[PDB]
Amino acid sequence: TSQVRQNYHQDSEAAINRQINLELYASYVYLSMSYYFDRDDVALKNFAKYFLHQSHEEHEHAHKLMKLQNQRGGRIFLQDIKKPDCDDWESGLNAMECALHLEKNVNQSLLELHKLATDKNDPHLCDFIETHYLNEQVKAIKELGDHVTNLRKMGAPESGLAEYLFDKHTLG
Amino acid sequence: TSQVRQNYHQDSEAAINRQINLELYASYVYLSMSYYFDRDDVALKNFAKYFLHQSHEEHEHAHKLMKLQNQRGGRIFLQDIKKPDCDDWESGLNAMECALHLEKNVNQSLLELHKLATDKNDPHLCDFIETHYLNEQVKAIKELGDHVTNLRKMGAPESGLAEYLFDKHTLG
Amino acid sequence: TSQVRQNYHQDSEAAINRQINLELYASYVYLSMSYYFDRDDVALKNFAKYFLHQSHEEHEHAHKLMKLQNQRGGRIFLQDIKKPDCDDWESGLNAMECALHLEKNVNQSLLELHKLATDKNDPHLCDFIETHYLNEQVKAIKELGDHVTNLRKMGAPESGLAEYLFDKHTLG
Amino acid sequence: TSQVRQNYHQDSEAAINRQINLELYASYVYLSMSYYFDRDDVALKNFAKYFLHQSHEEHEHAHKLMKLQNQRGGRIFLQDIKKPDCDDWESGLNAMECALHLEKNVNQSLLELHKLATDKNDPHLCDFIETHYLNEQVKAIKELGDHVTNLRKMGAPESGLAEYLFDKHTLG
Amino acid sequence: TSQVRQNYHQDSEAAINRQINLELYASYVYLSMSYYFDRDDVALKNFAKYFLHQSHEEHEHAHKLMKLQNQRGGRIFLQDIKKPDCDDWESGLNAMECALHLEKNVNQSLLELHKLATDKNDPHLCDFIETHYLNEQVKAIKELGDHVTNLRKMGAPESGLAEYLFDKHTLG
Amino acid sequence: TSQVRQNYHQDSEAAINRQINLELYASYVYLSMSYYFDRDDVALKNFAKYFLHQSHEEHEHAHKLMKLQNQRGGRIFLQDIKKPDCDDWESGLNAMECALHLEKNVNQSLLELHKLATDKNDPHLCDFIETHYLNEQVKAIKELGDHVTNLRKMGAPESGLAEYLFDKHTLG
Ligand SMILES: [Fe+3]
Ligand SMILES: [Fe+3]
Ligand SMILES: [Fe+3]
Ligand SMILES: [Fe+3]
Ligand SMILES: [Fe+3]
Ligand SMILES: [Fe+3]
Ligand SMILES: [Fe+3]
Ligand SMILES: [Fe+3]
Ligand SMILES: [Fe+3]
Ligand SMILES: [Fe+3]
Ligand SMILES: [Fe+3]
Ligand SMILES: [Fe+3]
Repeated sequence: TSQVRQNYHQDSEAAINRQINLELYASYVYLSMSYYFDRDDVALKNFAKYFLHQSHEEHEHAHKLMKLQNQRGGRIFLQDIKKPDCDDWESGLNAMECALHLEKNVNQSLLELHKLATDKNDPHLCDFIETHYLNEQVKAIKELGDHVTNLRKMGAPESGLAEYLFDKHTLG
Repeated sequence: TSQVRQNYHQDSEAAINRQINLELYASYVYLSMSYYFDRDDVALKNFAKYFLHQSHEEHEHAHKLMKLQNQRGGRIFLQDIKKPDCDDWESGLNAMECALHLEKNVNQSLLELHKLATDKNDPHLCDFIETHYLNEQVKAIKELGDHVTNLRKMGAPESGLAEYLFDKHTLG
Repeated sequence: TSQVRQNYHQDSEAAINRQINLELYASYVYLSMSYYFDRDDVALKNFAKYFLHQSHEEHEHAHKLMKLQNQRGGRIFLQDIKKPDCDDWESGLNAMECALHLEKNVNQSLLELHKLATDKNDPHLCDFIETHYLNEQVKAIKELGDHVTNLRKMGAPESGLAEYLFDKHTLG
Repeated sequence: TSQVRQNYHQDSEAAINRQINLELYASYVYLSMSYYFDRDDVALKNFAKYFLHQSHEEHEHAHKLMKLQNQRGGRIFLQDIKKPDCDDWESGLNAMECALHLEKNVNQSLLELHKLATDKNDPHLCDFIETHYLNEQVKAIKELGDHVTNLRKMGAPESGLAEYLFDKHTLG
Repeated sequence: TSQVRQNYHQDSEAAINRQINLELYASYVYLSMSYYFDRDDVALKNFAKYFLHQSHEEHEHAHKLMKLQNQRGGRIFLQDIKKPDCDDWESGLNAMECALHLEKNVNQSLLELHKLATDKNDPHLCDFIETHYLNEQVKAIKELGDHVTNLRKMGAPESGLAEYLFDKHTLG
Repeated sequence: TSQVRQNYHQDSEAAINRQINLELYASYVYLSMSYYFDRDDVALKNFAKYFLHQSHEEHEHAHKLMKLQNQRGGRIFLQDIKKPDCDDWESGLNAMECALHLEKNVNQSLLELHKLATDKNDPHLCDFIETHYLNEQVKAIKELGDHVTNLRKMGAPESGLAEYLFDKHTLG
């Protein structure tokens, strides 16, 4: 056992590894979206920039989880990062909706992780989750919901002008 | 009687208290509007910012009236601040129209207050109203009328693109 | 249901609305106190400044709660803001004691809110309360207790010199 | 009872006093270590500096706990600060291992304190512990584990060159 | 077909997609190494920093390849990013040797890509590879060879002092 | 024997260890006083600040004595730091009188130490005491005497206004 390990349950360690994989997968999905909007037949540059920034943030989250795993004496076990569900995201609105769904899935995973940590009486893990992930997820979900609402009201995806103007004014 | 009270009629004091309550109520209505536009299913951030600023200004007006009440030797009697008429303001255009109606109501109350002060031969109160409230109300009414006209001409509330672009370009 | 709503119980939403009303009421009470000390027959300017700052802070707390309600997909339902219990607060010491009682009531409401959020397994709400409200309430209660102790030891409210010197040296 | 006391159990107060004594004892142990490495027959100046800084930090932790005790209306009851277990710490590696053991003991005490606060439904105390002590303890334990690992791999304590170079390069 | 596609063979597009996957896999391997050296029982911080920087650079290479794919009218097809071959890299020297092997594999893949582009008479692709990847790979291979040589000469991996001093002086 | 030891008698070493314990005890007493005045039912913040500064200075004195012990080749032997005589110091005036008594006790111990060093013909120890401790003690005793005189003349401890004004004007 690790010399620094204290009040760190094996189930918590396994759940942390699963969360690391999930964050990496989310980063990969965002990368796919970003370079979808970089295509010459899509050409929505600020959508691409937004999703690239999201990918970078997801990577940062994964990094922080790995650092936590090392801090508590757990051992990182990396797994395959599955490819995203789609290659063609079909519109800015569809990409935003998919991102909202992904963020809610990540939030649900984090909530299950917090429940596990509470059941295992690991207050440090609970505080780590609350401080670094829960509010970030809530803010991200709210922002994506706002984006989806605005895109729908402007007339997307049928109205290409709507997505162009949202690209310029909101994401620009 | 207050040692500083001079040429301050009881009717003027009561009307000032009523005006204080009205200004607080207007601030509360603007707060309700602002956080209506902060909703994820509305998501018009500059509308929310505009109405929050209006709420802040109404609060300042109430504060100034209370300071006047103390200056003249009157006694402040606070009353319940009634909740706004609506929880859902249904659109940017509807909110702007409601704000215009509210500002005209406040202006009418201020005009009645000025008439009372003139009838009571209280030139300090008349000058206070004219200097601090009447022109501010006229400017606010003109601005809200301009906003309503522009929103109607752009196609609001049916055209969501109209409200989005007004949010960005005029209120932004 | 709101597209952003996740792990947000209806009971939590209702309790948040009640807390919003309570914070607004506390701001209104502090406003009443502040302008009581602005009276010509009281004339304790730093007491007025202190209570005005407290009113502003309570308003900020209410605003933050409304923002949280929107973030989680809940719906804000505003209610009447009841007028404060007293128009005449009768002394600096009495006002400080009333403020201490009010802050302890708000703290108890926040503790009940935290208990509800814990029972509903809403870690984001629990963390929000702990991060933004609990320590602020503890600090405010401690500060008001210190003020009350100092005023009592100096001889307030019978000794007007005590309240004058406390106004100058502590609140100044 | 204290006028500011609210939702503060007597058991929590007693546990806080015990934790204050433990933090003071840890500071005293670190002081002993630091001045052990200041000896002419040991002469590892950066080891002494490191342990002096640790003693200072432990003192800060004790101070923060006493401030918390006063904030919540509890009463501080100081006890004797027992002398450290050893006068001669025998090596840099042995001192680091003893510091790791001490930090893990302090962490276990803090975890028991958090469990008690959770059982007593004192969310402010739980948040205080999580925000100010748990992550600091985890980081300290990880750092001491890293130091112990590096010292062991370099050949300490038999290799004096190892401790000299660790003194210069890591602690310097 | 893409409106911007010109002199871009399908085989080149497929090879570019394979290279993108390879660069992502290399970044993932470097990430695994970096957090291996962050472990409390390894504790070689500059090794971790070095491999984290390498992971970041590999990610940048992948990004540049995806940008090229979009520029030429090709379509990005992402695949699973396989997990690294090892979880425990067993030493700084072993990690450096594995990194050298990985970089030589990437270089061989790039050379095959250049051969394919030359066979397909795609001078833009050839120039892209030469300008952005070939010299970077040569420099990386030379640097890793230097690191391996120095670690072997210092006595690694048996001599822990060797790896500590290399961590401090070369990677620091 | 230590390689640096020269003209350092064992009795001097023992007396230095006793003085180290006494300085630590004085720091602990001052800490107790400081946090007594931080209580919500005492609330004399500048008294608390003054006694905290005194505790810090006593700690510095202890540190300097330990450094001297190491410089001369003596060996530091730490003992238990006894808890202060009182938990409740009952007033600012009583705390000041107790501090005066404590400082005079420390001064008497230092004078006995100087007498011992003179009897042992250790001029370095005598000069150390004279340069670093004797004048500091005289100044501290004079300052505490001035504080006690002023508090008594102002009407403390019966007059709470006296202690409040002394807190503000002298200790502020
Ligand atoms: Fe990325
Ligand atoms: Fe994430
Ligand atoms: Fe407002
Ligand atoms: Fe107004
Ligand atoms: Fe206010
Ligand atoms: Fe509040
Ligand atoms: Fe210290
Ligand atoms: Fe500590
Ligand atoms: Fe990376
Ligand atoms: Fe590469
Ligand atoms: Fe101290
Ligand atoms: Fe001293």
